[PDB]
Amino acid sequence: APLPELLSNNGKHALMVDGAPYIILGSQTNNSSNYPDALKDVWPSMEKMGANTLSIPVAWEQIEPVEGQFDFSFVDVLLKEARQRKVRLVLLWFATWKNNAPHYAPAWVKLDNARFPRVVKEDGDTLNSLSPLGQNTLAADKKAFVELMKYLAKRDKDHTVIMVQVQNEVGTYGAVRDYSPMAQAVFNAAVPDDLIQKLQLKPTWSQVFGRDADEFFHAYQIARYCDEVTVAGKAIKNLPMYVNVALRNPFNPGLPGQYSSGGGTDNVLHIWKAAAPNIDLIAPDIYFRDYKTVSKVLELYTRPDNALFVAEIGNDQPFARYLFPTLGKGGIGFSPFGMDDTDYTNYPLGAKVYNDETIEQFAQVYRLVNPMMREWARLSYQGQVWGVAEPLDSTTETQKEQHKKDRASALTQQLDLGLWDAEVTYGRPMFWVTPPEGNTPAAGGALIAQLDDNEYLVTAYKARVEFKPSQELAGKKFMIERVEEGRFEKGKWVMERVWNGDQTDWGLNFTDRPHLLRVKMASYSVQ
Ligand code: NA
Ligand code: NA
Ligand code: NA
Ligand code: NA
Repeated sequence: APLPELLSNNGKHALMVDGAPYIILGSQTNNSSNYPDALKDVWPSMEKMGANTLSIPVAWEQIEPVEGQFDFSFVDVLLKEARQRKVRLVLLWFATWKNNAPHYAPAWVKLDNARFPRVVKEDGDTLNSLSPLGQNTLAADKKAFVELMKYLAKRDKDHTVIMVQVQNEVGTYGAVRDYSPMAQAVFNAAVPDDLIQKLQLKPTWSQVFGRDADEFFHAYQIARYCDEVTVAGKAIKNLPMYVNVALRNPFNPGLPGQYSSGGGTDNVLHIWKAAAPNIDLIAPDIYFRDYKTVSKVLELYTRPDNALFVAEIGNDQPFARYLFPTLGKGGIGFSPFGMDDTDYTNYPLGAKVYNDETIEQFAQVYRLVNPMMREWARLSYQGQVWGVAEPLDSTTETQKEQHKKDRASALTQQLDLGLWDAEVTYGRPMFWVTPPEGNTPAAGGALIAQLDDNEYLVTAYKARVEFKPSQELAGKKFMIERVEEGRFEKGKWVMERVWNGDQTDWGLNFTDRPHLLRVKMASYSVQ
């Protein structure tokens, strides 16, 4: 079986699994589900959700509980149970950093500050955050990560595990960097030539970066640390490896230290890409509920040099519709956090209550992509795709003729598909033209892939999709030529029925149920 690999070409990206583009329709467990006895509280949710990939931690403390004494009993059970359910895995290496801290490091690491030193603040006080300049800390992490990859090289020949996250939400809360003596000698020294050359900057940290020197130095040493662990593992088994970011608010971030300083935040991606060339991608962990902020994050993390992977998102209802713009940007995956029944909710980040209705909000949007996952993945890499979500958030208690026209206008989205445009509208009947009022709660979205100049693959959810010509036609009229509902079977299109009459007179109207359409448009002469 070919190794999984992240391909980047012509500003576009694909996660190759078993030799073809793949989309992670994921779920991540809660943080304490990384034990054989927890797995029975994970699989039922994964099945109800229709997820094709599970993200789950493997902690340094569990595989190396005493220095040099490795224990992979958890990984064995996990691999076997995942294979029985025919799902893939993303392993999350919880090690030097998990949410800025060494809590998942073994006791012999996290209780031995002199061997494995912490960030020191400017006032001499210590924070519970391991210094990225700790050379012993890097050697020890790297050694254990190598043993994990050696386990997968020997025990996972078919690559049940398709990708590994190196650390979890690196960085530091409460300070901008390490101000220890060890760190201060590096800060006061010259910025490395390799970084000065990659950013095309004149050649110390204070000298070249001014007001940003402290935050860029921490981002740099953390990125170098993560890059060395990653090379060490990839030398054993060259799987896709990525880092997940504790995001700063892209519109009003506040100061580094109030957000996790040093992580792959939107102001330091240029440092991260220069310092960590062996890390495949930098992934946003999204817990902003509001459409404008999430849209800004997807825009910031979708780059020619950065495949979009929504490595975590909140598991509350409003988050499910962000799958559509994720995929529309060419994203490789989407992974709601806390999808297990281990009696924990991360509300107010996620759902207040975890039940079947919490799962069902993601299951309903996964049901649109699962039936075409391989076809969609190839179209997003090789061609043109689009995706949108309902752009107004649910009406707040605070907020509850003119405001109705304003909302109808905001709930109307235009997409340029070449010779044709689509107009996507939310929260209206399946007949006539009464203007959009939005879904309660906000939930709708749409996917479109171009098959040919006049032919699109369309699936949507609680929305109307209407096509029209992109450019003024000259003495010509236009019509839908044919709408077919169907499915892909062994890579071939199988028609179930033709949508026509009422089903195409008022756009293409979608409810909560899955329907995959092929839409062929035509301009025709009336001369
Ligand atoms: Na893609
Ligand atoms: Na056009
Ligand atoms: Na146009
Ligand atoms: Na169908």
